[PDB]
Amino acid sequence: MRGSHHHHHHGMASMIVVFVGTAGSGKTTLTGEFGRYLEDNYKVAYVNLDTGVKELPYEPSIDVREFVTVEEIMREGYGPNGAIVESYDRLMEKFNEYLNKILRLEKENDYVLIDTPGQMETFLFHEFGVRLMENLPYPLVVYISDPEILKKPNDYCFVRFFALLIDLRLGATTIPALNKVDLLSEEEKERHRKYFEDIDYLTARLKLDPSMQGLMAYKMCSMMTEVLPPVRVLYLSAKTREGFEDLETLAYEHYCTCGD
Amino acid sequence: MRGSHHHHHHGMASMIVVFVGTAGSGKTTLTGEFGRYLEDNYKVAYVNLDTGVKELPYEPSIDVREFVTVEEIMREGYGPNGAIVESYDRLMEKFNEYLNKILRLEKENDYVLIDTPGQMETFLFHEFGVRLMENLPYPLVVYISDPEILKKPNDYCFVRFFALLIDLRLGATTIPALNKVDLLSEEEKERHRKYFEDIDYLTARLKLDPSMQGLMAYKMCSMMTEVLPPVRVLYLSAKTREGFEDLETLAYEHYCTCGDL
Ligand SMILES: Nc1nc2c(ncn2[C@@H]2O[C@H](COP(=O)(O)OP(=O)(O)O)[C@@H](O)[C@H]2O)c(=O)[nH]1
Ligand SMILES: Nc1nc2c(ncn2[C@@H]2O[C@H](COP(=O)(O)OP(=O)(O)O)[C@@H](O)[C@H]2O)c(=O)[nH]1
Repeated sequence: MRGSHHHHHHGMASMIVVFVGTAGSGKTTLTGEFGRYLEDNYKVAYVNLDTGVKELPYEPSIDVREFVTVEEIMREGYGPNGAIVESYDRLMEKFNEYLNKILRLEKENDYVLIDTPGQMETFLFHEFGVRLMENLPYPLVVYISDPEILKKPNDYCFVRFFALLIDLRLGATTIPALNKVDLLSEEEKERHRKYFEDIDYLTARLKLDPSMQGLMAYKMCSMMTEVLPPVRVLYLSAKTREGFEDLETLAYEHYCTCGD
Repeated sequence: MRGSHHHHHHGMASMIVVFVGTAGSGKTTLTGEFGRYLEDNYKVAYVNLDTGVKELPYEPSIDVREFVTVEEIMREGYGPNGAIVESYDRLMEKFNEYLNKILRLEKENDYVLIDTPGQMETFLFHEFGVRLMENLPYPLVVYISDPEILKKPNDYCFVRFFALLIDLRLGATTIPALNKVDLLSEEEKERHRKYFEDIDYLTARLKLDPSMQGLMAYKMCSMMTEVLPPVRVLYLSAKTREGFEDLETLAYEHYCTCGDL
């Protein structure tokens, strides 16, 4: 219930779930709503690593905006994109402090949801993101995409390889997912699934592309067979909780598999 | 010379150079300073597609900030990142007009230098970036990195695979490049060189690392070998002009290569 105070057993690993996605895919919404969902049964904590966001749909236990905001930095005459980078250079000075707060949380909660910088590139190309991720115990990364970017076959290969890239970069199990599935006509929904679920089929459609660019993508589906096999893409809705049971199951499974 | 009014033969294709890189990599400075270098000998045009840049070191022929800014939109109550996405959603209403203006520029100039949104992901994930790139004639993408992220062998893989991802998403030849090389000791420069361009010494190297990450890096890195005949890499300085000739040459090679067929 909203008023439940769920108990976490102190000598027990929590589940850290980290949401990553380009600006606008629904990171902050998914954290809040997946949080609510879990709160029926679990002790959840919320970490906001995003210095830009104007308002939160959840009460954070940790909030980097308490320390500095993009808006504050822009007051110093920085442009927005400059203020965003500058904001993570400043937080980096306080790295251990935040690393240790997050680690504390992980001892005190069943779940810790991390809502990452609004721009995925801050998290992936700045020292703050990767150094945090190196230092967290088996964090589970949910990489979400707006389905509206899936307009041609090689987009499906794009998203899949980007998740792999994220998994390389952050050194964490990355789950590729779609958000905003609430908006998907069911034809749209089955297309996406077929391309994602049927890599023989995907590969074949990419075979047809005559472009110089098409050949490379068709080829790039070397992912498979001898290592790199396509993992199931999750379909989520942060508005309706479609896929929340899935996500929760996956996150528990990942949790059982780790600590081994 | 720079003050010359260079003549471009209308029936003669130009070189379109697109600077892409994460925010802070030096996109805007590189675009400005490379153009100034080019301006001695060619007729250059500048396109700014970044709604969130405060000042330009160059005079743009095209400036999407004249339609809207991230800052203007934030005054509406959007956060920075909300406004960045919004600025480009609104920009889409003016898509053909921008496309057509740029298409004109390429008929009228030797070089069109395009300075992309400050957040790379804005360009890579937004319809405005993808469709523009789709509609340009053989643009050459230059993907710059800050050498500071290059700390261990796995990082070199990450950054070269990324470039590959840009190629694939944007459907254009993409040159992995380092910017800010002026800040590098000669010792630093040489480390970057053996890993960063030489991808037998990278692969080889990743192969020795028996960890999960090293394994996967090794794997993704070999897939690159078979996926493209390793491009030439660039070591630029937007500040001192190091690598400009090399960039200029690679552009000309790309130009001839796209010429015949
Ligand atoms: N219909 C629908 N809208 C969503 C969903 N997730 C997010 N949104 C909306 O998409 C916009 C971007 O969401 P936001 O959470 O800020 O994404 P962020 O930049 O990654 O943090 C907001 O207006 C959300 O209300 C979803 O699953 N379905
Ligand atoms: N030392 C050095 N600094 C650079 C170079 N290029 C850019 N910078 C600096 O890095 C900061 C980011 O430059 P900017 O063009 O705004 O990067 P952008 O966000 O990708 O457009 C600026 O303060 C530049 O002066 C370079 O080649 N060398």
